[PDB]
Amino acid sequence: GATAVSEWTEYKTADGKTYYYNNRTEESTWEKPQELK
Repeated sequence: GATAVSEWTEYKTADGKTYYYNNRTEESTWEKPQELK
């Protein structure tokens, strides 16, 4: 139940959903982060 962007940032793409980007690893995944679950 993590609130507020911690390490990850999500943007909603014209595909109609949000993708999660981790600012340390520079990784973009559609899977919900552990530190943002």
